[PDB]
Amino acid sequence: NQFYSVEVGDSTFTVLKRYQNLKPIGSGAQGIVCAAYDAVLDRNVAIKKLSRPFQNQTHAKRAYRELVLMKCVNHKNIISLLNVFTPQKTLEEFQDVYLVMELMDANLCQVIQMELDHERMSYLLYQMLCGIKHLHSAGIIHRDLKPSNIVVKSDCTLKILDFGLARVTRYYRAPEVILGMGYKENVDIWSVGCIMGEMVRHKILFPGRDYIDQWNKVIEQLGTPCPEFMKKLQPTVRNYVENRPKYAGLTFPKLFPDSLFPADSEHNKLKASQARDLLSKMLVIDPAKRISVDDALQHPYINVWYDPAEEREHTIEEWKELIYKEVMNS
Ligand SMILES: Fc1cc(-c2cc[nH]/c(=N/c3ccc(-n4cnc(N5CCOCC5)n4)cc3)n2)cc(N2CCOCC2)c1
Repeated sequence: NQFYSVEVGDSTFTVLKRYQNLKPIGSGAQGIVCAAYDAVLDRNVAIKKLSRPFQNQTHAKRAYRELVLMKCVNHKNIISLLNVFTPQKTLEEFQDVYLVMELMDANLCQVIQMELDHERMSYLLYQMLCGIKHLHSAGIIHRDLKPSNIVVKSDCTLKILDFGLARVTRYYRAPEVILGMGYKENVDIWSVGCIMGEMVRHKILFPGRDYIDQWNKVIEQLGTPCPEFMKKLQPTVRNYVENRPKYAGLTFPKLFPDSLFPADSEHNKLKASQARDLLSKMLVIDPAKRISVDDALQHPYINVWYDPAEEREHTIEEWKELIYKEVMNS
């Protein structure tokens, strides 16, 4: 009797009666996420349904990670779980997991549409780098950060929704992932560069129409990479890059003109310089040349926010056991 059902999108959410007035908030790769109101806590929450997460390896490792690491990757800038629950009575009938989170006012897509403000942008970027620093400290390298999986409250507080990849749309993925040529921690830095440049441009930086067109749209802008970057590409992929035309790219001033930034001040003039110098350090193809999370936090555009104070594979059935026992703990 504790549960009721409601249509959400193309699906059915079955949730505890404390959650009321379910309104679609958006959708993603675990489908619809609903806003609701929590009567027992008297606030708004966001509810996401994992439909058969144990169904295959990739769904299962993702749900399982999300469920365990939410208990130890505590963060100021990482969203938190208020509640996890299934409407099913036993392991045998177990099907779906519902993840309940604090409700945030918008995603970054919505904030990118706004006019360029230097205090807002450096604040947001600071929080993002910090959230990511903490992801790394806990052994999590995300690899999939995009405006749609970062959310912000109305006072510009920011939280990363999820933990990303395991281990068409590649607009924000790093050159080292596209090419499947191995990665280190500064892979997340590239996604922060794409996001910051989009705040300046109000247009997707690398808006590819295919896996191939994505790579050109990146080389057309930043220029072709060096010989040392190349020699590290797995032999099939090495030929497609090396054998293309050489592209020269554009200077960061011509990638992000003066006309995109506020002005008629020396503050604004300094800030524009700082923004572009950070852009030029994040938006670098070769991961060996790309600024790290720590140096990005010390960057003069960002450091004004500093505050003295601060793998195994399993059976379907074993995954179901694992996930189910995690749901029965809190
Ligand atoms: F206006 C808004 C307020 C809030 C909001 C506020 C609080 N918590 C919250 N919880 C959320 C929201 C969304 C997601 N995911 C969305 N996509 C995925 N994927 C797809 C690919 O990668 C794997 C999982 N998770 C997860 C938790 N969402 C959320 C948005 N959208 C709604 C969802 O989409 C973009 C943000 C808009």
